Amino acid sequence: SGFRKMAFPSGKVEGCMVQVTCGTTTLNGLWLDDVVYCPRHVICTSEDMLNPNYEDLLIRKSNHNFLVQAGNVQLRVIGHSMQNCVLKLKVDTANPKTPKYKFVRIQPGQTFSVLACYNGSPSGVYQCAMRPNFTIKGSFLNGSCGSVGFNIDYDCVSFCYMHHMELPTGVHAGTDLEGNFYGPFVDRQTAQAAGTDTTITVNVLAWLYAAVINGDRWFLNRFTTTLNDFNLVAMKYNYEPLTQDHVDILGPLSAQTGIAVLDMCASLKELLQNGMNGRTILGSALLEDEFTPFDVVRQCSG
Amino acid sequence: SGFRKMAFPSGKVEGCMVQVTCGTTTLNGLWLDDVVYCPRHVIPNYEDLLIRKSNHNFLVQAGNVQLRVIGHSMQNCVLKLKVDTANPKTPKYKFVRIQPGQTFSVLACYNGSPSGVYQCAMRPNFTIKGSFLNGSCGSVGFNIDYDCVSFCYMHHMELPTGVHAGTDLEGNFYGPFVDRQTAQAAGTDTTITVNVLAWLYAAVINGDRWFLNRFTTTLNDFNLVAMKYNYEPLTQDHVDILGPLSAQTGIAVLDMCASLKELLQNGMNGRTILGSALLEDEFTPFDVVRQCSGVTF
Ligand SMILES: O=C1N(c2cncc3ccccc23)CCC[C@]12CCOc1ccc(Cl)cc12
Ligand SMILES: O=C1N(c2cncc3ccccc23)CCC[C@]12CCOc1ccc(Cl)cc12
Ligand SMILES: [Cl-]
Ligand SMILES: [Cl-]
Repeated sequence: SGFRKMAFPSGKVEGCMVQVTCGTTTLNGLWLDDVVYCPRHVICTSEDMLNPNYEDLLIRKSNHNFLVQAGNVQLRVIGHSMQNCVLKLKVDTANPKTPKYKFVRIQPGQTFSVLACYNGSPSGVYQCAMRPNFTIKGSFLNGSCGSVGFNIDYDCVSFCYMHHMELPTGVHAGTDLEGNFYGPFVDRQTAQAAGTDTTITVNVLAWLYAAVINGDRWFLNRFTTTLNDFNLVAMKYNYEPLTQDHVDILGPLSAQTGIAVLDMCASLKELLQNGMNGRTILGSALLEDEFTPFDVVRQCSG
Repeated sequence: SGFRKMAFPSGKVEGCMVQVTCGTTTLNGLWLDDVVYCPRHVIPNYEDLLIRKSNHNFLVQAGNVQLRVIGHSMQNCVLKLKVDTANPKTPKYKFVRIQPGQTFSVLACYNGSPSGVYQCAMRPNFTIKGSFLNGSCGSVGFNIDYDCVSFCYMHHMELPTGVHAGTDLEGNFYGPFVDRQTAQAAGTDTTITVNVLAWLYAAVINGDRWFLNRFTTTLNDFNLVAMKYNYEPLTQDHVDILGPLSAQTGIAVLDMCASLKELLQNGMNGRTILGSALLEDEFTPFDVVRQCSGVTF
């Protein structure tokens, strides 16, 4: 019993964190096999952050300009290439702590763990979700660039995010491990703004199922709804549309609790109209949207 | 920017998690040097039950390798299984007993394998509001200081309200609990006041100031109000501990106490603090400073 925001154990990722210094800029790198991955903005100077030409800046660099430190050992950079917004620094040593890994690009609503690092050293681990506006509400200070987002599947680390930027609203933007940004963001200091954020509906429903599995039933009602009527109500509360894929994904939780998806949707509609009335669901006075249907099943059943 | 419930990096502890099987019971053990620590309920008169066991009854598995048990002893509610091999991954560690209101990270394990890490606090009623299923016994709570892991908790049981109870690494239970199936209940819980104040400072540091007011209060008047809302008494030690946060934000502790008094008597009124409609009490003043300054391990 109990429902907590749970991160994946970070050990497999801690053994990959290195410090990358280029000139005055110091950030974190991900050392996998003989390659160190890091944000390409590590090459940027003061005069070139508004409109940097990364291809131009990188051609002027040599391998010895990149200082890579793994613990108290300096790694030797023997090559460098750029792949979208990520810099790939070929090094002379393969990381002995390299785990079984994959590079995966995630979709909004998906959750992951973040190992926040500064100077190549892990300082904390927390759970995040890719917001529908492609930002993440992280906990990042200056020096955390290159910190990674991941999930673990048996013994395989799926790297899904690398931190690059903080927007003016205090939210965060970054890329997958192939350097492709999530969202319409660019690694430039030009005026950028996070779009209006919306609640991840399928995740709120999964969390209501988690509450039912944990004994909470106060929010349940005798009503059902059509998928279209639910979406018409949901859109007015800035909730993401619920698709047939979402309904299908919620199937196992619906079978386990005996509450049809559209039946739980009618509970959510009521909660949106009424609020909680001094009550909590799983120790929260707000509807939690950073637990996916897959997280709920994993935490509740195994 | 940003404030998250953050756990310590779990790597140093992952390298210590092993599976302990005794008869039909399978749970987790902590392998430090040549000793595996686990809840004694893996084997009630525990001296009588243990005397009937031999070293070969305890099957200890570290990954896909079986360790050989060469001795066994009991220390309070923890079983210490002496093994032939010292854990090469043994980090710099201490066994520390924590106080209510202190926070720590839990590495939830099943079958000796880590499945998740989460941050939690030792409630004033000595329970933890964890997330544990059957098979998680022996999962540990810890803090990291520099390169030293301070082991502070080992999971033993779930109370009927879904909250959890356990021991320090010396086998002494937190709270008035016993490791036996009998009538046990978590006592009435209270809010960790110093932690709520630290979290209000974290909100100020992050730009959230709506709850601030011009008022101040005496420590005694604040304590009279706090007692009425099932909040722990705030001591001069707590006020002193909140000193650096008070200096950083320019808001005196008793000034922040007057904000908390108004939040208690009036509510949030549709507003939130750090994305929460409730007053969060599982961040200590040290956690807030650590997160709002980026201390690494
Ligand atoms: O966001 C950025 N940084 C930060 C990243 N994460 C958390 C931060 C918390 C406080 C201060 C800065 C933070 C550090 C690197 C540079 C920068 C500065 C702003 O201009 C840009 C524009 C684009 C890009 Cl890709 C990066 C940046
Ligand atoms: O609590 C217990 N278990 C559990 C521990 N943590 C999370 C659990 C989630 C669901 C089910 C059981 C859980 C494991 C088995 C032993 C047990 C069962 C109840 O009787 C007692 C009495 C005392 C002690 Cl020390 C342990 C137990
Ligand atoms: Cl995805
Ligand atoms: Cl302090």
